[PDB]
Amino acid sequence: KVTVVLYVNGDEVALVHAFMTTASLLAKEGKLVEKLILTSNFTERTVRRAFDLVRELLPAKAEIIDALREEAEKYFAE
Repeated sequence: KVTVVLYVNGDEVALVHAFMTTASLLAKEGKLVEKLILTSNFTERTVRRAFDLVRELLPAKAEIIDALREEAEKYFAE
C-alpha cells in the first residue's frame, strides 16, 4: 500500500493520459494506492471528469481507476 504524489502539466488531456499510464503502471506491479495527491492547474471537477474518461477508454483498469478517483475526491475534500 502506497501513497502517490502526482504532478501533471498541461490540461485535461495530459491528466487523462497521466491517469491511464498510472493505472496501467500500478496494474503491472500489483501495487495499490491508499492515498493519491494530485498537484496541477485543474479544478476538482475537471479531475473527476478526467477519471470518468480513463475508466471508459481503459476498461481493463477500471477497478484501479475508480479507487484512484475516490482518493482524489477525498484529497480535494481536504
